[PDB]
Amino acid sequence: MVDSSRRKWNKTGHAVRAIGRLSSLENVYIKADKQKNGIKANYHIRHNIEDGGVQLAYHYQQNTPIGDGPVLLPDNHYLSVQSKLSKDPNEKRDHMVLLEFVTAAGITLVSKGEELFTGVVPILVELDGDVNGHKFSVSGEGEGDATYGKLTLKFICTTGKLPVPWPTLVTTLVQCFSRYPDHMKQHDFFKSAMPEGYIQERTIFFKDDGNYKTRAEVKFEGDTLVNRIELKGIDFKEDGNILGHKLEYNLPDQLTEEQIAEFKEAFSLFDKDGDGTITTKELGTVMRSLGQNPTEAELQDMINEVDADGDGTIDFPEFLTMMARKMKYRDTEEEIREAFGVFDKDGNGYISAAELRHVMTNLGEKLTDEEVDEMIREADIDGDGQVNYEEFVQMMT
Ligand SMILES: [Ca+2]
Ligand SMILES: [Ca+2]
Ligand SMILES: [Ca+2]
Ligand SMILES: [Ca+2]
Ligand code: NA
Repeated sequence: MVDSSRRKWNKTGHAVRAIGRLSSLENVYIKADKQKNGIKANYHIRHNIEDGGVQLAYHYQQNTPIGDGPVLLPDNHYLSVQSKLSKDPNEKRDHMVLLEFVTAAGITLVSKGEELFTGVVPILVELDGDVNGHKFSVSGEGEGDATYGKLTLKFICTTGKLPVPWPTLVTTLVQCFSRYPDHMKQHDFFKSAMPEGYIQERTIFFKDDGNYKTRAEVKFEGDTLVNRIELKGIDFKEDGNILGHKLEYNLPDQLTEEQIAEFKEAFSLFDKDGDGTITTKELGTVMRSLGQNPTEAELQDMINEVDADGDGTIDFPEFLTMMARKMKYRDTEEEIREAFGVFDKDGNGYISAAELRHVMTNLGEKLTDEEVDEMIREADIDGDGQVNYEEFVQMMT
């Protein structure tokens, strides 16, 4: 009864959420910058806020070769990055342990500098920072293995306490370790600039707060890949998320079997032929039943956003990965309102039973005019017989 309702809901909410993810740009987007003989990159990072929503950090980036040698200017593509932050239980100093996995994708189905990345390469990181006049240094060390896009670093704040959250420095503190697939080796700018290296420059805008400006030199010093950085931060709020340390350090590396099974149920609403992959046709069917009407091109681009193997379809594991990440890094209010907007057909700020029934039956759920009410009940905080925004928020967690 309650069970069925709760279950029928998760499936819908998850499907809507999947469309939200597929309509978003969460990767690192790289483009050639012929005028500078380099590349540009653009992306955003989500920083979960302790007991709250999410902090956005909008990154603009340029990389320029230090040397005169030829480099590879890529076609447009992306890097997909997975990071984990941890603490060294024996470390007394303010520190961060970082693991990253970085892979290039985005282009559907080898430079001299790449030979320097065939095995495990030692890394040294040095940063000097100044944020609102609060100065600091970080040293880090570790190793990278481009064969797997793997890197592991440990950083120490050598000046005492870091005056900003460690997660805000992850992107600043070696994309040369990215795994490029065989068909995309001609688009690896980073390794092509080695050993002489490149300059990596960023402006990072933390929404509703200040911005970082960074300049780094990434180059070999003997056998070690070194990342030397300068960071300047201005316009930060003294009691904002950054200077006020209001950001979460790490997420459970967890995700229960029950959450995974919920993802699988949602997957199966898109994979209508049961073949274990989602096609543009399947994707378009679901979107249209939700009242959208994307073109073929939009459908291919939505799939391409999460298509790890470049086959043109969202395979079962690609979808699982995408959902896991959508649940770990929180949504903006604008994104939750878009999702709400799918159900709220008249746009009055209230999901009626008639609206919900419309959405469900459109998605091809066989539900009773009683199961429909049963669903509203579960979500209805204030007992008005409808679902408002704050109530939707709850229904989506
Ligand atoms: Ca299928
Ligand atoms: Ca695929
Ligand atoms: Ca409405
Ligand atoms: Ca209500
Ligand atoms: Na603001």
